[PDB]
Amino acid sequence: MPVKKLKQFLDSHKIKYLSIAHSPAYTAQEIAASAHVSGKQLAKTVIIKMDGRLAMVVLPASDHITSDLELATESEFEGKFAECDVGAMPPFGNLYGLPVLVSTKLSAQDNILFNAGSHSELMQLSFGDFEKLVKPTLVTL
Amino acid sequence: MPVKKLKQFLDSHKIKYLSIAHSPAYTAQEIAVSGKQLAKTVIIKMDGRLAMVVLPASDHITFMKLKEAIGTSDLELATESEFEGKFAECDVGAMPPFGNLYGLPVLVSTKLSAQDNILFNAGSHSELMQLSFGDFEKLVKPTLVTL
Repeated sequence: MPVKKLKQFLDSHKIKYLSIAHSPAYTAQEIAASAHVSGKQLAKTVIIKMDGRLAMVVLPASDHITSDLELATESEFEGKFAECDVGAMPPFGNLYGLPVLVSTKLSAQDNILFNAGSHSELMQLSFGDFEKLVKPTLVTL
Repeated sequence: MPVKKLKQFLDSHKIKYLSIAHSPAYTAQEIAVSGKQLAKTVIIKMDGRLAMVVLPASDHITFMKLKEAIGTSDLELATESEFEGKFAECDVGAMPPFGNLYGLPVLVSTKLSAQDNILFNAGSHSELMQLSFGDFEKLVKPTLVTL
């Protein structure tokens, strides 16, 4: 399970992170709207193929995305983690040997907030801690 | 478990609520949520009956204030064995303010009714729950008191 693995990873590194679980009465849209109204940027992860190799692109949920670039199929990566909902993959590509590309729109913020296993379960940690742990390549998108 | 019972109760009522859990790397000091008025539950005995007083965590109950609010002099703080100790998985001082689920009358400080949300410890000091004060008041039907 990527979430249990993630928490075990962050705990071993003594990371201060929050887990925000929304009740089932909340829709995914209400969650994204609440984060926005709060002045928070909700980050989303998209799986790409860069020169034929799997990578993660991390960018604001409200935004959209070498010349050898294509989106990965669910069976190529996301589908391999069944307990983790499609679109709720945490941006910790390092745990699976995937390079991580992060939007500079996200690096401007004090924290990074993202879905963890489902659209209802969020996780937040400082961008500085995320950047030190993951070592992503920052990209302008 | 009071927390699982509360979530089952709120879900059946289609309530929008958040659960905020702090990783073990967090100290109690860095956990301590400023600006937003954290609510705490205190168990009292009113005329020999167990009741809940819900007020800001920075506030304290006094006998003169509860007596003026309730109208009775038979007031005392409950022992842990009288209520909180009966729920071992739920830490002392982290009891959610849903006294209605246990037949306890709930008394809520007017300082909390001024806020859009109610935020409280839920089972531990590292785990918080938040829902609108309006939803809480409609579900619990507390008596609003000046403390």
